[PDB]
Amino acid sequence: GTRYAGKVVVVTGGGRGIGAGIVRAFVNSGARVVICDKDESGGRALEQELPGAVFILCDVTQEDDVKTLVSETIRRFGRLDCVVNNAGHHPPPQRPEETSAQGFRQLLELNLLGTYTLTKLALPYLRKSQGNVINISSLVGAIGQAQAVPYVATKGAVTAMTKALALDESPYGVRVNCISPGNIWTPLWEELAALMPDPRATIREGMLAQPLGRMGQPAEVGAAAVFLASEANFCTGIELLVTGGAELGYPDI
Amino acid sequence: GTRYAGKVVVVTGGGRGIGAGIVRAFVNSGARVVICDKDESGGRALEQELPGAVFILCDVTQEDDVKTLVSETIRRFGRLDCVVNNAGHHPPPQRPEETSAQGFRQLLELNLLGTYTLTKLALPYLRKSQGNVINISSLVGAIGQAQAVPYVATKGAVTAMTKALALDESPYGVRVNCISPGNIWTPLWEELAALMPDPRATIREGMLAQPLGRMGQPAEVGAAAVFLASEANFCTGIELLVTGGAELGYPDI
Amino acid sequence: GTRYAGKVVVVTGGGRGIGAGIVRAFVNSGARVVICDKDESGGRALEQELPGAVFILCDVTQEDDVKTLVSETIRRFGRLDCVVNNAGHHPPPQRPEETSAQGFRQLLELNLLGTYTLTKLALPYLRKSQGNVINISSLVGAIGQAQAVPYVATKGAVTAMTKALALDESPYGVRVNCISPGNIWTPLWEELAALMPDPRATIREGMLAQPLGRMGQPAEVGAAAVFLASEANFCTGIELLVTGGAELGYPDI
Amino acid sequence: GTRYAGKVVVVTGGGRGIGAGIVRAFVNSGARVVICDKDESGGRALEQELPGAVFILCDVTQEDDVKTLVSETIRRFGRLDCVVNNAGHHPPPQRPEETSAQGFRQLLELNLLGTYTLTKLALPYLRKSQGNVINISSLVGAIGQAQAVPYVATKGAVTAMTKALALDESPYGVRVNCISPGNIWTPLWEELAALMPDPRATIREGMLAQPLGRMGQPAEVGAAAVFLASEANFCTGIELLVTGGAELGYPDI
Ligand SMILES: NC(=O)c1ccc[n+]([C@@H]2O[C@H](COP(=O)([O-])OP(=O)(O)OC[C@H]3O[C@@H](n4cnc5c(N)ncnc54)[C@H](O)[C@@H]3O)[C@@H](O)[C@H]2O)c1
Ligand SMILES: NC(=O)c1ccc[n+]([C@@H]2O[C@H](COP(=O)([O-])OP(=O)(O)OC[C@H]3O[C@@H](n4cnc5c(N)ncnc54)[C@H](O)[C@@H]3O)[C@@H](O)[C@H]2O)c1
Ligand SMILES: NC(=O)c1ccc[n+]([C@@H]2O[C@H](COP(=O)([O-])OP(=O)(O)OC[C@H]3O[C@@H](n4cnc5c(N)ncnc54)[C@H](O)[C@@H]3O)[C@@H](O)[C@H]2O)c1
Ligand SMILES: NC(=O)c1ccc[n+]([C@@H]2O[C@H](COP(=O)([O-])OP(=O)(O)OC[C@H]3O[C@@H](n4cnc5c(N)ncnc54)[C@H](O)[C@@H]3O)[C@@H](O)[C@H]2O)c1
Ligand SMILES: CN(c1ccc(F)c(O)c1)c1cccc(-c2cccc(O)c2F)n1
Ligand SMILES: CN(c1ccc(F)c(O)c1)c1cccc(-c2cccc(O)c2F)n1
Ligand SMILES: CN(c1ccc(F)c(O)c1)c1cccc(-c2cccc(O)c2F)n1
Ligand SMILES: CN(c1ccc(F)c(O)c1)c1cccc(-c2cccc(O)c2F)n1
Ligand SMILES: OC[C@H]1O[C@@H](O)[C@H](O)[C@@H](O)[C@@H]1O
Ligand SMILES: OC[C@H]1O[C@@H](O)[C@H](O)[C@@H](O)[C@@H]1O
Ligand SMILES: OC[C@H]1O[C@@H](O)[C@H](O)[C@@H](O)[C@@H]1O
Ligand SMILES: OC[C@H]1O[C@@H](O)[C@H](O)[C@@H](O)[C@@H]1O
Ligand code: NA
Ligand code: NA
Ligand code: NA
Ligand code: NA
Repeated sequence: GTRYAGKVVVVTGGGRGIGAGIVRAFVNSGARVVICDKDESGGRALEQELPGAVFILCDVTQEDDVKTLVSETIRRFGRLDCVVNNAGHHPPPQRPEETSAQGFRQLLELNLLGTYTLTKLALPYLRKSQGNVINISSLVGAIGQAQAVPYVATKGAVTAMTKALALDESPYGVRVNCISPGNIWTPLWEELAALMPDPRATIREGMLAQPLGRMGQPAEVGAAAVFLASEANFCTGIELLVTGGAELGYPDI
Repeated sequence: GTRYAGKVVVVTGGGRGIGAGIVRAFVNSGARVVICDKDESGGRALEQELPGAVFILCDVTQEDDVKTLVSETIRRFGRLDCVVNNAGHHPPPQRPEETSAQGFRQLLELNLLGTYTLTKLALPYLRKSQGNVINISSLVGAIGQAQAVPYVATKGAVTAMTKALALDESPYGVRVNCISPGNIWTPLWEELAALMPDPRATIREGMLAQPLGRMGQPAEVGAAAVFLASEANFCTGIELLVTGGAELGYPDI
Repeated sequence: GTRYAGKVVVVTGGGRGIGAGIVRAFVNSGARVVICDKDESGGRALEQELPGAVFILCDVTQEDDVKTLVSETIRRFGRLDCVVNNAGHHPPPQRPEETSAQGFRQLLELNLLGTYTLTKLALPYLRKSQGNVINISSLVGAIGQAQAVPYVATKGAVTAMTKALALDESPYGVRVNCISPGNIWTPLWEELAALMPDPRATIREGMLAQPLGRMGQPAEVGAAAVFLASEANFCTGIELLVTGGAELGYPDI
Repeated sequence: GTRYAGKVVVVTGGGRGIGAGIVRAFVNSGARVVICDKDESGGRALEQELPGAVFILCDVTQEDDVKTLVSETIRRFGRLDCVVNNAGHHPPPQRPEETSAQGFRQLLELNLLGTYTLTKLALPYLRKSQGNVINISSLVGAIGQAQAVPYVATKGAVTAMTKALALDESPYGVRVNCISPGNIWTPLWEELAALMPDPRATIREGMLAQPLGRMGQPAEVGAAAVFLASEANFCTGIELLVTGGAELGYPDI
C-alpha cells in the first residue's frame, strides 16, 4: 500500500486486460494512475471504481493525443514517475503471403511508434523525477510465433528499443525495462480464440503451452510492473519474462 | 568452387561493403549472383569484374523495383535459391530526443520493410527450389547501442521476424536465418567515423571493442552466408553472430 | 511487512554480503528466516539483530550439515516455503593454464553441488507448501568473464540447472528461478579488489562497468528475491538480471 | 577438399555418432584427423576406412590418457590446429529425486572436465598454430530439458566455459566456439529410445519436436564444425545452434 506512494503513473491501454491489471497493481501500491485508452468503456468505469485512478481518452498513434496526455498528467498531478507502454494489438493469425506492407506499417504505428512517442514526450519529466519506463513486449519477440510475422517483428523491435534507450537514459538516472508476457488470459486472448474453428480447443492448447498448466493473469503482469518501478533500482534494460515457463524445453531425412 | 554450384542468389545492397563481400563469396562458391543496389557505381563495376554476377538497379523501398528484381532474376536465370537481405543503413549518432517519428518510419522502410517485401515476393520461387533466406541484422539488435534508438529497433525487428518466418516456412522446406555482424570495416563504418571529432580515435575504439582486437571483414560475413545457404541444412531461425566476441564480458550508490 | 507473512525461508551464505541482504529483505517482508553459513561471525550477529531470523551453522558442501539444516528448519518452524541458494565463491583471477581440475572440482562442489543438495533435500517440503527455489547465479554465466574459467562454468551450470528443475517441478506447483547479479558491492568484491595492484582503480573500473555508474547493493538483490518468492507466481525458470545494465552495448586485420 | 588442407584435428568421442560425422567432415575438408574414443570398435574401423584419419584409444576422464593423446598427435603429425570436444553422454531420464550427487559428479567428469582437460593440454600447441577449440554442448543447456538435471547442468557449464575461454585466449589468436545440437539421430538417441515403453513413439516425438520435421544428422554437425574451424575467423565465443528450429515458438488459475 506504500511501495509507490506519492508517485504518478501513466498506463496506456489501461482500460482492460493486462493494462487494467497494471492500473490496479499501481493503485494498490499507493500511486496515482492515469489510465490512457482509445476506448472509453472500460477505462471510464475503472476511474469510477478506483480512487486514485483517472481516465484520459488518448489514441497513442495520434501524436497530439499523446502530447495532451502528458500535459494533462502534469497539470493535474504535478509530476510523472513511470510510463507503462502497454497499448498494443495482435492481429488474427495470418500466413506470411496474406500479410501486407500496409498492414505491417499500421501495426508498427501502434505496437512500436506509440510506445516511442509517449516515451519521448514523457522523458523530460521522468528525468526530473528519476522515474522509469516499462514497455510491454512479448515472449514471441524473442522466440517467434507462427502466423504472426508483423506482430513478432513489432515486439522484437520493442525489446531491442528498450535496451537502446536504457543505455541512452542511464546517465540521467532513468531506468528503461520491459516485460515480456506469454499467454495471459485477457479479452484479446478471448477474441482471437473466438475466431478459431474450435475456440475451446484453442484455449486448452493455450493453457497447456506453459509448464505451469494455466495462462497468466493481468494481476501477475501488474505485480511485475510494480516491482520494476518501485524496487528494481539496479535493473535497466532487462526483459522480465512472465510466461509460466513457455520458453523452456522442447528419422533424420 | 562447387559448394553452391548451379544455384541463383540475390544480394541486396550488393554494390559495396558487406553486400559486395557476400556477392564475392557466392560467386566463389559457384553460384550465379544478382547484385541489387539503389546506386549504380559499385554494383556496375562488380558486374564487370565478376563472371557470374550481374547488376540490377533496384531500391528495396520501392515495391515495383523489387517486383521487377524478382521477375528479371527468374527470366534471366530460371530459378531462385537464396535471398540475402543486406541493404540497410545506420544513421549518425542521435540522442533519443533528437530522433523523430518520421525518421524512424523511414529507417523502418529500409531496414525492415525492404527485407519483408523482397522475401515475400521471392518465397514462391524459394519454395520451388527448397531455397533459403538470409537476413543481415546486427549484434546491436540483441544487446543495444548508444545514440541509435531507431536503428536498434529495426534490427531487433529483423532478428525476430527471421524466427517467425522460419516457423511459417518450415513445412515448405524453406530455411530462414540471420547473421548479426558486429563492427565490420565497410564504407558505412568509414563514413560514420568521418563525422566524429576524432575519426582516428573512433576507429581505434571500434577495433578495440572486440576481444579479437580488430574489426571484421565483408569476406567473413560472406563466408557465414555461404555456410548458411549451402551447408546449414538443419539450421533455421538462427542468429549467427559475426562479431569478434564483442558481446562477451564486461561504490554502490 | 506482510508480502511474505507466515512463510519460512532458508538463505545459504546468509551471514554477509548478498546473502545478508536477502535475509534482511525477507525478514522485512514478514517471513521467518534461517540463516545458513559455514562461518559463525556474521550470521550469529545477524540472528541477534533481527527478530525473525535465526542462525544455523551449515557448510553446504557437507551433505549431513544440509540434512540437519532442513530437519532443524522443519522441527523449529513447521514448514518450508523458499530456499535461496546464495552460498558461493569467486576465486582470484586465474589464467586458464593456472587452473587445475582439482580446483575446478572444489568450486563445483560449492557453487553447483551445494545448491543441488539443499534443493533436493528441501523439495519434499516445498511441494507441501507450494514453495519455490531461488538460485543466485551470475551474469558472467551468460556472457563470460576473463580469468575465471571455473567460476564461469559453475554459474552457467546453475542457470541451466534452474531451467531443468523448473520443468521437472512445474507439475507439482514448485517454481524454480534464478537471479544473475552483476557487480554487487560485498565483502567478496572488497577482498578480490584488495588482491589487485591498484585496488582503488579496480573498484572504480567495477563501478564504471555498469551504465548506471555504480555497483549494486545486497538490498537490491534482496528485493528481487522477495519479488520472485512472493509475487512472481507465473514466473518459473527465469533468469532475473540485477546488473545495472552491464550486459548492454559494447583496422580489419 | 582443400578448406582445411594441411591442418591437424583431434575429435574426442569420434568413433560413432556426431563425433564420427565430424571426423568425416574434416577428412573431406583435407585435414588429418585423430579419432579419440574410449571404445575401440567404431574408431578402429573408421581409421581403416578413411585415409587421413587414425585412431588413438583415450578416455577423456583419465588425465594421463589425454596427455598421451596430445603428445602422440604432435609426435605423429607435427602440429595441432583444432580440438573438437565431442565426447559426452546423456543418462536415461531421471526425476530430480532419483539423481545423486555422485552420479552428478561422474557426469561432470565426462561432459565438462574431460573437455576442460584436453583443451588445457592442447592450448600451447593451438597457440603456435593460431588454432581453435570447438566444444559440442547442447540446446538443452540453454532452454532446459525434463528429467535431466545433471545433463542440463553440464551443458550449461560447457557453453559458459566456452565464452570464458574465448575471452582468455583471444589475445593469443585462438578462437573458442561451441555447437549446440538439438535432436541428432545417433546411436545414443537410439539407445535412449530403446529404454522407453514405446520406442517408436519416442522417436516420432523426437522428429516432430523440430519445425523441420526430422532429426538432424551427424554430417550436419560436422559441416558446422568445419565452418567454425576453417572459415569463421571473426567468430569467437559463439554458440552455433544446429537444432532444426526446436527452440522457436511454443484458464488462468
Ligand atoms: N494477452 C497476452 O497473452 C499477451 C501476451 C504477450 C504480450 N501481450 C501484450 O500486452 C499488451 C496488452 O494486451 P492485452 O491482451 O491486454 O490486450 P487487450 O486487447 O485485452 O487490451 C488492450 C487495450 O489497449 C487499448 N488500445 C489499443 N489500441 C490503442 C491505442 N491506439 N491507443 C490507446 N489504447 C489502445 C485497447 O482499447 C484495450 O483497452 C499488448 O501490447 C500485447 O501485445 C499480451
Ligand atoms: N558495417 C558494420 O559494422 C555493420 C554491423 C552490423 C550490421 N551491419 C548491416 O550490414 C548491412 C550492410 O552494411 P554496410 O556496412 O555494408 O553498409 P554500406 O553502406 O557500406 O553498404 C550498403 C549498401 O546498400 C545499398 N543500399 C542502401 N539503401 C538501399 C536501398 N534502398 N535499396 C538498395 N540498396 C540499398 C547502398 O547503396 C550500399 O551499396 C546493413 O544492413 C547494416 O545494417 C553492418
Ligand atoms: N558480489 C558480486 O558482485 C556477485 C556477482 C554475481 C554473483 N554473485 C554470487 O552471489 C553469491 C554471494 O556472493 P557475495 O559477494 O555476497 O559473497 P561473500 O563472500 O561476501 O558472501 C558469501 C557468504 O557465503 C558463505 N559461504 C561460503 N561458502 C559456504 C559454504 N560452503 N557453506 C555455507 N556458506 C558458505 C560465506 O561464509 C559468506 O558469508 C555467490 O554465489 C556469488 O557467486 C556475487
Ligand atoms: N545425439 C543428440 O541428439 C545430441 C544432442 C545434443 C548434444 N549432443 C552431444 O553430442 C555429443 C555426442 O553425442 P552422440 O549422440 O553422438 O553420442 P554417442 O553415444 O552416439 O557417441 C559418443 C561417443 O563418445 C565416446 N565416449 C564416451 N565417453 C568417452 C570418454 N570418456 N572418452 C572418450 N570417448 C568417450 C563413445 O564411446 C562414443 O563413441 C555428446 O557431447 C552429446 O552430449 C548430442
Ligand atoms: C494474445 N495472443 C498472444 C499470445 C502469446 C503472446 F506471447 C502474445 O504476445 C500474444 C494470442 C492469443 C490467442 C492466440 C494467439 C496465437 C497463437 C499462435 C499463433 C498466432 O498467430 C496467434 F495469434 N495469440
Ligand atoms: C556501422 N555501425 C555499426 C556498428 C556496429 C553494429 F553492430 C552495427 O549494426 C552498425 C557503426 C559505425 C560507426 C560507429 C557506430 C556507432 C557506435 C556507437 C553508437 C552509435 O550510434 C554508432 F553509430 N556504428
Ligand atoms: C565478485 N566478483 C564478481 C563480479 C561480477 C560477477 F558477475 C560475479 O559473479 C562475481 C568479482 C569481484 C572483483 C573482481 C572480479 C573480476 C573481474 C574480472 C575478472 C575476474 O576474474 C574477476 F574475478 N569479480
Ligand atoms: C540424445 N538426447 C538428447 C536430445 C536432445 C538434446 F539437446 C541432447 O543434448 C541430448 C536424447 C535422446 C533421446 C531422448 C532424450 C530425452 C528427451 C527428453 C527428456 C530426457 O531426459 C531425454 F533424455 N534425449
Ligand atoms: O476476458 C478474459 C479475462 O480478461 C481479463 O482481463 C479479466 O481480468 C478477466 O476477468 C477475464 O476473464
Ligand atoms: O571502406 C572500408 C573498407 O570497405 C570494405 O567494404 C572494402 O572491402 C575495403 O577495401 C575498405 O577498406
Ligand atoms: O564490504 C562491502 C560492503 O558489503 C556489503 O555486504 C555491506 O552491506 C556493506 O556495508 C559493505 O560496505
Ligand atoms: O544409430 C542411429 C544413426 O547413428 C548415426 O551416427 C549413423 O550415422 C546412422 O547410420 C545411424 O542410423
Ligand atoms: Na478514480
Ligand atoms: Na559479370
Ligand atoms: Na533473531
Ligand atoms: Na586411416
